[PDB]
Amino acid sequence: VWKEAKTTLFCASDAKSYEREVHNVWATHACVPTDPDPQELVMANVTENFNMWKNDMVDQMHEDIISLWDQSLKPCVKLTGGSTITQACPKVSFDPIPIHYCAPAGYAILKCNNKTFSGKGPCSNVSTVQCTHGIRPVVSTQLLLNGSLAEEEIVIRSENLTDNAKTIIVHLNKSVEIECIRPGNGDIRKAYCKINGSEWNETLTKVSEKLKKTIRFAQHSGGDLEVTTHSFNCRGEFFYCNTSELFNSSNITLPCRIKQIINMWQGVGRAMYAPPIRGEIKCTSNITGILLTRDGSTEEIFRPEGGNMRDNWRSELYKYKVVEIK
Repeated sequence: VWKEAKTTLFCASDAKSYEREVHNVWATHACVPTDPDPQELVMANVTENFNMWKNDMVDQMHEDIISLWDQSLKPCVKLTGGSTITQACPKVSFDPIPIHYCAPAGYAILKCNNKTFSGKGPCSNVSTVQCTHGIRPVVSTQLLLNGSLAEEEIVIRSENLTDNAKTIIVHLNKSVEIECIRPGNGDIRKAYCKINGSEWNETLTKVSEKLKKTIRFAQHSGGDLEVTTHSFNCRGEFFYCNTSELFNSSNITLPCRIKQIINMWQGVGRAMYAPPIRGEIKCTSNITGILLTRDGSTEEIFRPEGGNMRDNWRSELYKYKVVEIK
């Protein structure tokens, strides 16, 4: 007998007590080494009701990473509301690392073995673990990076498809590489997003299938820049790649443009960071997940959305839930 209770979690990662990475410095300040000998137990004939949207593990990690950025990525001017603060703004290395989240002394986590889990509901094959797997803190909009591929057919997940206002998260059964560069030699704020087109006319051809009326794709309706485009951080620079060519009626490239005036995803307010450093700034990370929205005719319209950042973690913590072992 058990019960779905909530408590204070803790992180576990292959942190390093020397490196100058933003993560590898904080992820060793309030985090622990990854437990070398894992222990999973395959529960037979066991079913449990998971949920990713009303989950707390999401809100746990979401808050822990906001703290990370509010004490690492220091903006030259942090502006929120009336009051204002302006401090130092140096450039540091920036590459996300595996952050296993583990359960404290007295509790446990359940890892749904069922690969085709709908994100919210019963799990046919349930197992249990002590900690999560290698989870890289990917902060972005429209697209998800460096994540984990879906083992089975393309999986869709929603909180309430009754409402078209609730975001939709997608996983994939094969990865597609993205390449956003910044030539190391005029105009600094300019970038190029490269994608193998042949591996794209497949990985979206397959998507609209599981999506099955008729399917139509378009660019974001209209919101803040960070949402209506692809916002992500590369070595410390906030890239913004125009996703217009992807959603039209090979070797697909995109006109990305580095900014400094970002609209903070943490809460409210904007921030200005120091201009990009000279040199080829090309971050290469895999594509694993997608965030969209539904428009509320014979067609159904789907627009990419960055909305709340909590979904970006909800795509990696969906098959987990906290329980107090009786």
